[PDB]
Formats: sequence, C-alpha cells, structure tokens
Amino acid sequence: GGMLCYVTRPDAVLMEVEVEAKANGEDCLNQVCRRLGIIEVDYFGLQFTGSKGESLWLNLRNRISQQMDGLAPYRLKLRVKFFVEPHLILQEQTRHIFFLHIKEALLAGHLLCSPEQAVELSALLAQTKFGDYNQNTAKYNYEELCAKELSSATLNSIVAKHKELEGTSQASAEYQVLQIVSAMENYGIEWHSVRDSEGQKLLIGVGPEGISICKDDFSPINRIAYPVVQMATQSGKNVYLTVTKESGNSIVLLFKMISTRAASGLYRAITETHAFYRCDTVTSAVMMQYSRDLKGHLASLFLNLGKKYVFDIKRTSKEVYDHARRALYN
Repeated sequence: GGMLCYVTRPDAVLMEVEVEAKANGEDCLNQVCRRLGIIEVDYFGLQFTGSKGESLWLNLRNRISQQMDGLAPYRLKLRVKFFVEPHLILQEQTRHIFFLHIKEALLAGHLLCSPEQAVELSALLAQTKFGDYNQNTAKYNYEELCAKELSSATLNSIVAKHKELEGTSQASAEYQVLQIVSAMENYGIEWHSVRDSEGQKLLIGVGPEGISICKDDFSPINRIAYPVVQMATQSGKNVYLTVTKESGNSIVLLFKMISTRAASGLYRAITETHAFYRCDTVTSAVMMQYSRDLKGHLASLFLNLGKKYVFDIKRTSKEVYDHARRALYN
C-alpha cells in the first residue's frame, strides 16, 4: 500500500522514499535521483541484500514488491552500477557521487593500491575533507588502501604532498582521486563469490573489458575479454560460461553460487555489462544475443548420413530402362 523504501546514499544518509504499491525499481531510483538532482540516472542502481545475505541489484523493469518479497523494511543502497571515465560524467553532483562511492571502496580496502598510489591518494582525500594543510585538522588514511603503513617515513611524504595541493578546490581534489582510480586495473570490476567444481573458492570480476578470474583478489588466472566468451547460461545456483581456448576448443566453465538469485545476479551482470560497454544500442544487444542463438542452433544441426534415408530400390524407372539398354549392348 504505497510502500516505503529506506534508501541509503553513499554519504551514509538515509532517505525515506514513498513509492506506488506496485511500482518498478526504476520508479524508486528515478525519485531518488530527482531528489538528489541526478540527470545521468543510467549510471546508477539500487543494491539490496537477499534472504541468504547476498548483495543483489534491484531490477528496474520489475516490481519492487515481487523482488523484495520476504525482506521488509525495504532497504536499498544507492550505488554506481556503471563506472565510466570521470571526465565523461557531465554533471558535478554525479561526479561527487562517483567520488563518494570510490572513497568508500578505498577506505574499506575494496580497491588495493601500490604505496606510491596510496601516498598521492591519501593527500588528495585530505585536501577534499579538510582543505589546505593545517596541523590542527589534518587526519589521513594510508593503512586502508595499502598493505602496511610506513609511519613517519611515509607520513612526511603525505604531509608534503597535501602541502603541494594548497589551492586545490574540493571538486578538483575529488576529480584527481577519480582520475587516479579510473586508471587502476580493477576499476569498474564487480566481484562475485563462486565455487570451482567443489574444489576452490573462486572470485569472478565483471567489468567493461571482460570477465576476470582469481582466487580471493590474487594473481588473475585469466583476464578474458568479451569476444572470447561465446555464451553464458544460468541454472539454479549455477552459472555455465561457454569460453573458447586459442585452439578453438570450447571449454565450459562451471561456478556454484550461494543461491538462485545470486546465480541470476552474475548471469545478468555478464549480459548487462557486455551490452552497456560493447553495444551501440540496447536493440543492438538484443539482436546480437538473438543472432548468437540462431547461429548456435544451426551449429548443432550439423554435428551428426545415408543411414536414415535408406531405400530398398537400387534404381529408378529411368535407370532400369537405361541399365537394360546398356546391359544388352555390352
């Protein structure tokens, strides 16, 4: 009955969003964006946590009430779904929200960086929160982004770099954070917790370039691009990716997920990310998938001749007459 949604913004602020009882996910997010002054809505999504504690994206085309059936009070987290190059974001509020999202990922160690990267980033984050250097108010955060803190030895370089930023406006400092983070290898990569057969706890990253495979954010086993991935399917708690090897050999990768919703989430993450970054239009992405289905249906039609089409006759009426002529002459 004209249901209430508790939307958490990336600056930790809770919004009370009243939507129509049978409203879609797009209706929530649109009202959230209208109230935040966001025009570039298509970069955003609403994250929620399912029955099995798994983080899922709200489907903008379906009803909220169906998608979040059991789980009430309806709690949604406003998040950037599609990361693009910071300069390509035309509105300043949208840029600030990308920064809010990126700062949170950094301060939670969800994007680990080299000591050299962590020095400039720690100084830029200081300039953003407090402004130009002041001994009274100048707290830093080097430990969260990096592996270990080098104490005074590195703090002297971070206090040195924050001093070089004297004059850098809040917006500019934020833009540089976005610029540095957008250059990173794992920028715009969405990590999903899976199972390789029964053996290992693998982590799948869906990003603009393609699917990334690694065991708990370690050395990437395969940084597979999208043209290499032939097909993908979802069955229950499983995800069946059809990826082809350099020799033409189609090696079907298997992943086991915590739930059916989580398995759907990854399948949708592959289809959606590919279409967003690799297709001209949604129509084009719909076509590409359709074409791949017909193409594949015909590839199975020619994998299995005169056995089924057996005839008892050795000759036709014409052949009989000609064989009788030839037989007598020769």
